[PDB]
Amino acid sequence: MESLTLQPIELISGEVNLPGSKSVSNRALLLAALASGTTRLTNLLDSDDIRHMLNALTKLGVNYRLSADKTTCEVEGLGQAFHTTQPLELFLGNAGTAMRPLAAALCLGQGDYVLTGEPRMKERPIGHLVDALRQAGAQIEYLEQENFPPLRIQGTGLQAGTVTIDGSISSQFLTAFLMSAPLAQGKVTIKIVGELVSKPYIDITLHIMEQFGVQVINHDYQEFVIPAGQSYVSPGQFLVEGDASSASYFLAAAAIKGGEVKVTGIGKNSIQGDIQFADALEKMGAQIEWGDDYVIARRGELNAVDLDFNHIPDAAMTIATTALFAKGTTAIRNVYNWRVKETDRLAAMATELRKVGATVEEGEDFIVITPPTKLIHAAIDTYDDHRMAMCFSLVALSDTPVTINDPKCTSKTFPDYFDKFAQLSR
Ligand SMILES: O=C(O)C1=C[C@@H](OP(=O)(O)O)[C@@H](O)[C@H](O)C1
Ligand SMILES: O=C(O)C[NH2+]CP(=O)(O)O
Ligand SMILES: [Cl-]
Ligand SMILES: [Cl-]
Ligand SMILES: [Cl-]
Ligand SMILES: [Cl-]
Ligand SMILES: [Mg+2]
Ligand SMILES: [Mg+2]
Ligand SMILES: [Mg+2]
Repeated sequence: MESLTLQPIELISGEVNLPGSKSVSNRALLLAALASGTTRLTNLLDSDDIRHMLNALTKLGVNYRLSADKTTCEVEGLGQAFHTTQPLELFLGNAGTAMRPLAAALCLGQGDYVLTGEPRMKERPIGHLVDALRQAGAQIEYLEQENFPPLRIQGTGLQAGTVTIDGSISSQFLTAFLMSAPLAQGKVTIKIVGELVSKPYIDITLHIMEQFGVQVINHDYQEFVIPAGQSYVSPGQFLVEGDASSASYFLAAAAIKGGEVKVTGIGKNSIQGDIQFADALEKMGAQIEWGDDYVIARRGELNAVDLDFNHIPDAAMTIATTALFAKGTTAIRNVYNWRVKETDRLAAMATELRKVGATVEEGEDFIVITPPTKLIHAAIDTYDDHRMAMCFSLVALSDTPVTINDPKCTSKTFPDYFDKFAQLSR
């Protein structure tokens, strides 16, 4: 076990050039592999989740070149589904954006695969996706527990026709099926049976699919039609947006202890839903300036809010620790799927927030946070969850230190987090 103790930080100010978006990166890499032509990606994220995708693509026979700095990557598209001739084991860490999309895509071609990862990934649901894939003819075996990885998949092709996807636990099941659908044997219709959470991530998927030359008919997020005969064609150059979830910590830091912070790589017209974290901060009293390729947060005040955060579940965690600095009791609602992510985040957040002095109601799908007058120095457990480390770093914006256990867990999406935070810490 390792730990990092951050002494109290008296002022936050500066600028951060954001790491690339994890969500965008993994979608673009998979579509680049399937597409015709070479995709020239820039601002790609270097993090564990991307590394696992890259490693899978290597095993799957994709030729690519990654720059020394790991942000520039040229991917030679296969122009078809994967075709492999020896059984492969794909270790996918705890990367949902690799596991879910690859579970679908590997059904399209020819080969034999075991999709696995870290212990926690074996405890994250995938049954809703498998059920839909099987409707379209897939051959998928649960190797351990029913409805969970690890999976054994044999390539079969996916049939034309109508399938049903439950959207209530993860949007990633729909994302995964959408991405594979153009390579099915004909027109695909996806009917949603179990209302959709994390809706903005579907918007990301559709947007990037269009960049790669594929049209999808979205009938009010309840039915999606993917017309027949389409193929992915590389857009050529592809710029990955900066990560809006990663930005949340620095915008919040300014809201708490600024000063002002400018983050670059996201702006008013970015596709990522998590830019909407800035709208929530603004409701708390931060001053927000929107640019085209930047967002600025400036200290104003911090008042508690009571909002539905289903649209921004990842950045919503940042509100939980920001709430420690707000006037009044904050409620973060409609975030059930916190429970099925890197850890059970509702349980973890409740435990750790109480350790720094907050009083907390942990609801089934919500959390209510009453800040302490005086923050307590605690050794925060991070649960193999990058965001627990990043959210709790903000505690040091008080007059009190915070100790972060296993600080390297930030590597899932943001290996250089602490250095960027330090840059701002005056
Ligand atoms: O599709 C995506 O890129 C993501 C979807 C979200 O998952 P859910 O749809 O399960 O909320 C989010 O938590 C994850 O970090 C990224
Ligand atoms: O990044 C996050 O906060 C949640 N990730 C879930 P995954 O991307 O592993 O499905
Ligand atoms: Cl920087
Ligand atoms: Cl309590
Ligand atoms: Cl409780
Ligand atoms: Cl402690
Ligand atoms: Mg289990
Ligand atoms: Mg109809
Ligand atoms: Mg205990």
